[PDB]
Amino acid sequence: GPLGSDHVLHVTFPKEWKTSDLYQLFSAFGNIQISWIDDTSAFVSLSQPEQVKIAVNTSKYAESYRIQTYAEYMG
Ligand SMILES: C[n+]1cn([C@@H]2O[C@H](COP(=O)(O)OP(=O)(O)OP(=O)(O)O)[C@@H](O)[C@H]2O)c2nc(N)[nH]c(=O)c21
Repeated sequence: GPLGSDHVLHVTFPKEWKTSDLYQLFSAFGNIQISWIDDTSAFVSLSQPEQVKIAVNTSKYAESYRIQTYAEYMG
């Protein structure tokens, strides 16, 4: 939630495309939801892992090491 960012994007494509094409196109992402606009366009919402935030968060589970952002290091 803080570990993944939610995005909505706009996609234009050929009329011949189906749901599966958009799922394939965005397969690098999580929680993909298509909101069709018309024959050749859709909004797509998705979740993108935030690898830096995840590395920081995961460090809390280890006593031996801690990762923090430069901002947290300051504050
Ligand atoms: C499923 N689908 C929907 N559209 C466009 O979106 C309009 C309404 O889409 P719809 O009534 O077929 O599904 P809806 O979006 O309501 O619900 P969903 O299937 O659960 O997402 C259609 O009139 C088309 O213009 C689509 N357009 C293309 N090109 N390919 C598709 O597979 C497709």
